[PDB]
Amino acid sequence: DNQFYSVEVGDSTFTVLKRYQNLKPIGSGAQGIVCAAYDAVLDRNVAIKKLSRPFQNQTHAKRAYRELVLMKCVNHKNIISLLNVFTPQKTLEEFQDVYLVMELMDANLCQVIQMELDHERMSYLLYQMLCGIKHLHSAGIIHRDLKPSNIVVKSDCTLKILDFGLARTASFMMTPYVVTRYYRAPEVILGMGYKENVDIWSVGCIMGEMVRHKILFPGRDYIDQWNKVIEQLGTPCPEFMKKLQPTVRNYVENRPKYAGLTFPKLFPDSLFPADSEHNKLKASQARDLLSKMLVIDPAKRISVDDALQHPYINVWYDPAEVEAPPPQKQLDEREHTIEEWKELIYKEVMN
Ligand SMILES: O=C(C1CC1)N1CCC[C@@H](Nc2nccc(-n3c(-c4ccc5ccccc5c4)nc4ccc(O)cc43)n2)C1
Repeated sequence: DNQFYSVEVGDSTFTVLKRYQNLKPIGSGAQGIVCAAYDAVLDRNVAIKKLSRPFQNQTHAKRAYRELVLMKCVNHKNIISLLNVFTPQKTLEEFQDVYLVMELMDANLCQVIQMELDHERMSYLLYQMLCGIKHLHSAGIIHRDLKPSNIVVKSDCTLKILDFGLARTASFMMTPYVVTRYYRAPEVILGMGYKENVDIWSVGCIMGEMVRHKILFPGRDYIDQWNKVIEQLGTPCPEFMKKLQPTVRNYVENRPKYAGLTFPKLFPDSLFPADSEHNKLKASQARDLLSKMLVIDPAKRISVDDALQHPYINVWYDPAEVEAPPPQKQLDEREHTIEEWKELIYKEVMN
């Protein structure tokens, strides 16, 4: 008797529970292959991610393992919640692939970013991102790699964050696909040490992109990225420098210097809906929030709690959403061989 069946979806073979029907490709990345399906048991649409041999290297394995643990711990409407996890393989020795199942969402945030969005929708997306991030922070999870390609939305403007970011302590992979680094905070770009509001920078980069319809800080690498940051925002204050490693400090203290543009210049009125007094006011509040999120120095950048209190955002504020109970192992960050990772991942899948 077989609980599973196989179909080719794109280049990949999906071996899934028979409950999951009519599989359609969504995409394939370096760390997962994704499809839409109908779930005949739940009578609803789902998304399924296949992790192929996630134990194949330390980078794949640490991420897969950590994400599986965290998914089972967190509990919040703006963060991925796992409907099901399974492997078609019957023992540890035969163990190859992991399938993760969640509610089917409608769009990636990249797609949403390209749309002309009203202030109601923009502020509501941002509010939800902040709730998701608050929830993670309350469990001691600091993301540090939030980006629109890992955020999904429904037609009713509801939002979910799909991943849990960088390894707290944290190498290499023979990948064809590059990592998107444009939404990373200065403290990540410059290896600085960080607190909760490292994630505010990324939210600011998303918000600014929603307005500008261009990636705020593009670059081939961190060098290019930092240049794009300083010319727009200017060279940080001496106090910021002191918190840099002597080697990065030399490099930063020595770049072609910049005063940086004001936020009205960075995001002109022509970019904002300003056809009604309501929209003119919202344009002003949006730029104020932006000016507080895109602050190079973390000591001067707004916190998650204060962003949630900002008038652009606070119209949505709800204690049940903002102040939900924290997620519930303590040794997460480790180093292992292929064979050790294989068993760690296998036992988590099997419970
Ligand atoms: O074109 C389609 C479908 C009609 C073919 N779309 C448009 C984009 C959103 C799709 N729905 C969806 N929902 C949830 C996650 C997800 N998803 C997932 C995904 C999917 C399933 C997951 C299950 C467990 C843990 C994480 C999971 C992550 N990865 C994605 C990467 C890129 C991406 O655009 C979406 C990703 N994607 C549906």
